[PDB]
Amino acid sequence: NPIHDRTSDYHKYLKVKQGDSDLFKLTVSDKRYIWYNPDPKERDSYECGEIVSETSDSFTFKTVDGQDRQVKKDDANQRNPIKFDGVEDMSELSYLNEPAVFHNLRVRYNQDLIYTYSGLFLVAVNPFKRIPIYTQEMVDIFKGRRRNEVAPHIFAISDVAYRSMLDDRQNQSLLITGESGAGKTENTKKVIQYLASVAGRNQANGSGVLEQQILQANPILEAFGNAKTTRNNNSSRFGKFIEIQFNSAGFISGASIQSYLLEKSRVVFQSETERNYHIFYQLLAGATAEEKKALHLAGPESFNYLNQSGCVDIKGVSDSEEFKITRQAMDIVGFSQEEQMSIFKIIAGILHLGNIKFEKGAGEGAVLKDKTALNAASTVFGVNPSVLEKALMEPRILAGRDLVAQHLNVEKSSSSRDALVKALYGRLFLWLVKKINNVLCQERKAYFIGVLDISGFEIFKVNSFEQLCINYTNEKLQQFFNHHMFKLEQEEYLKEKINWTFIDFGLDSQATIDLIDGRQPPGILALLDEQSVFPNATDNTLITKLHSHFSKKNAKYEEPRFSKTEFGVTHYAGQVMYEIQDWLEKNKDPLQQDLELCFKDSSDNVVTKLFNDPNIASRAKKGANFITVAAQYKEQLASLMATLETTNPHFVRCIIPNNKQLPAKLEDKVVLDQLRCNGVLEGIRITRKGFP
Ligand SMILES: [Mg+2]
Repeated sequence: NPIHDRTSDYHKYLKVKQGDSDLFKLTVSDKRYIWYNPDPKERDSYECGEIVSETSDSFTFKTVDGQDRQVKKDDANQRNPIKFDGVEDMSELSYLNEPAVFHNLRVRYNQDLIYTYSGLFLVAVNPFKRIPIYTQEMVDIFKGRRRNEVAPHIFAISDVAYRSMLDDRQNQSLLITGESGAGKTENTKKVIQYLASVAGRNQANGSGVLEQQILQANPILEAFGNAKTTRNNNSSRFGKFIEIQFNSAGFISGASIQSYLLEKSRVVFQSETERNYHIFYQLLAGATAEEKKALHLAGPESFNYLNQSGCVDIKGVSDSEEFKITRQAMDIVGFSQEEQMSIFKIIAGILHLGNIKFEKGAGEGAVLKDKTALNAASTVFGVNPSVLEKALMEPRILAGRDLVAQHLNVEKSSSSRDALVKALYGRLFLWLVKKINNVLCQERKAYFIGVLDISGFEIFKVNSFEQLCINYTNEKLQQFFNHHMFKLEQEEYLKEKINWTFIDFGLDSQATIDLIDGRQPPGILALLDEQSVFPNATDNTLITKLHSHFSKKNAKYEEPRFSKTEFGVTHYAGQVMYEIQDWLEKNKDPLQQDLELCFKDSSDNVVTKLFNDPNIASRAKKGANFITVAAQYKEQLASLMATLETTNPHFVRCIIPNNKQLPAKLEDKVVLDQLRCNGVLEGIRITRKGFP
């Protein structure tokens, strides 16, 4: 049993190192310690001090320099017996408090133990380096093993959900929380590898045909769905709910991917030092000189969609290599060779579209002096350049019932070009996901385990509509933790009359949630939608309206005095200032119909499907108008949350060590902020003072 063999890799990489004769002596000491703040200003910077004396209501302890300090016993953060240092489940700690909890995660983290239980759920501190704890060898250890029987691991909570699914015959869900960069996607890939292995077929041929395809779907979506942001070199710029499906027997019958809220503005814009989607750099770097020639490609610095941020490389990543990986994954999944080259036709097409330079004509209307990029794009898309040209600068609209040809100025033409690009990319992504799902959908399930991997809470210097939707989602996920851990739990206790005193854990994001998606009174998304369908609305009337409804009326809202285009939302993870520029158009998400009539005619079999498939090209109507991005998203989310509620949820709290993407650098302020807003200690408390 490698578990019991102190020389195994299991003990080496997943267990706390044996202490020595000098640590034993410290461990049996009778002295008592307290966590304190040398600088009261810096409440998260702690030092250890020895308790030197005590009165009935206080402790007197010695600081590190040597000074003596008094504190009330009620405000004292006592240090646990150091035999607790490194303990695998912090519900076992005698003193549950912020420095004690952080300290324990520190001790474990200092020896590359990134997993720690926190009562009913798992905590995972991002190591920002590789640790050899996800081999098939490690997988096999956790099989069938009970949580208390093995060390904290993501494999272990995965196992627990599996058994619970088989024993209770109830669908399960793995909810992995975290801010951007914390580790949600890595752990997500782990849950699936472990479910695929312990539950994959095992005698010939299928066994990990399906299983392997399930596996190969992620690298597909990461190349198209992930990019470098200032907070994570592999940021997930779309959310996903993965259904891993099983039969009554417990074998994998299939899997389903639901995608959410792809950041299509990334394709046309990138803040400084960020990148566009990985796929763009992979192609330009991984294509043969031949395809390079067929797709009229050249270096990233030659494309407008790629040469603005000042970054085209990710340290330690080789795009040309990831290109090979994406391709092999598409082959496994089943992307025909014709389909694959259409896909990069779209990718190269998008790049040429971005190179189009609109100029002012004699009139205020725009002209296209150089048709080079126009013709190149037309060429790879399989569309008529002059139709596309007219569609871009002179689109036709209805004025009443009349048919009026417009002539957009430079600005408008560029925005329209950008709209095309974003529709192409987003429809493509939706198509890739559709195609994957056919492949993994080949049998009615009896049960499933759902893994939720969303875009995590983020803050940039500039926060737009995309970030509101991201942070609102993160706020609902946190509320789902609150609900289940504290609310649903005590509701039983009071229900089953065990006597029982209700406790308020002070965790509730409802006011923030309501401020955003409230219907009556109307919240931010609702006012947005209103303005969005108001013929005379501007970004300026929108913010004014927001201020009018919430400023000095909603406790979670702030009208800043330093700007007239931003508003602050107080989220669980902190206050975020949002810039109102472009929200109306972002919400409306418009595309000129002449553009679509121009692509519906393409000769490419992939492109044609992006503009004729009702499931990709059609838009629901909210009466006289098309549904908005906001109304649509709010609807897709509510459905996900309703589905979650019909599962047994397992929470993994992912935690970022610092804001630098660095290993071996656990910063207390950063970590403690997360522990607080995540509700980790409260989580341990409910578990301890309760009846699970
Ligand atoms: Mg991610």
